[PDB]
Amino acid sequence: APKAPADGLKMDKTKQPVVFNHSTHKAVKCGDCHHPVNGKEDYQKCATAGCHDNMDKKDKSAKGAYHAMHDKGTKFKSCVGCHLETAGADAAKKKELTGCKGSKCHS
Ligand code: HEM
Ligand code: HEM
Ligand code: HEM
Ligand code: HEM
Repeated sequence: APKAPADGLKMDKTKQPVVFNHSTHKAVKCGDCHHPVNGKEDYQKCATAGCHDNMDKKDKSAKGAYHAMHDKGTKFKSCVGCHLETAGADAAKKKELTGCKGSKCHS
């Protein structure tokens, strides 16, 4: 089995880098994030060539990196999509977990 890496991982393909902590996500199954591709959970970096390697933040294809982290209605819950469900009607949690600035993802 692949092992979860250390906390403090920087996602840094963009000018708005974000820190990802596996430990705060330990209740989520690994494969919900490292989702199947060709029938096998894929543990490569999300923006690997052929994966979410389209760095145009308006792209909505399966290659759009922004889309994969921010949008609702995706085949796997995105970072923002899952956080919206988690926050519910709690506006303070919405700001913390889904805000575009001054949130836990973006300062
Ligand atoms: C579940 C226990 C689980 C495992 C196992 C796992 C592994 C894993 C690895 C090996 C990496 C490093 C990939 C690399 O080669 O750099 C990695 C990175 C990320 N993970 Fe993960 N991961 C597990 C669980 C989860 C869960 C539940 C999520 C989503 C909430 C998640 C997400 C990520 C993200 C994002 C990264 C960074 C990838 C990037 O492109 O740098 N993981 N994980
Ligand atoms: C890295 C942890 C990672 C994330 C995050 C991620 C997200 C993601 C989402 C949210 C979707 C659905 C988008 C939609 O519009 O429905 C999605 C879809 C696909 N991904 Fe992905 N993905 C991550 C990692 C990887 C890796 C490493 C690859 C390439 C091997 C990859 C590829 C794809 C493909 C292809 C799709 C479409 C799959 C389908 O069943 O339709 N992703 N990803
Ligand atoms: C997608 C790569 C992704 C990111 C980025 C992300 C970030 C994140 C942060 C910054 C926190 C706050 C705690 C910390 O600093 O680690 C946080 C918290 C929760 N998340 Fe998350 N998260 C991403 C993805 C996902 C996905 C796909 C889910 C659900 C399927 C999810 C869930 C949660 C939950 C639950 C928490 C705790 C909420 C709380 O109130 O603290 N995240 N995430
Ligand atoms: C609020 C809906 C929101 C906005 C707007 C937003 C914007 C944003 C930008 C402009 C980028 C860079 C895109 C580029 O290629 O230039 C970016 C990148 C990431 N974001 Fe974001 N973002 C918003 C909210 C959130 C939230 C609440 C999270 C965490 C749950 C989050 C996550 C991410 C991640 C991950 C990236 C990629 C980081 C990297 O690889 O550099 N965003 N976002």
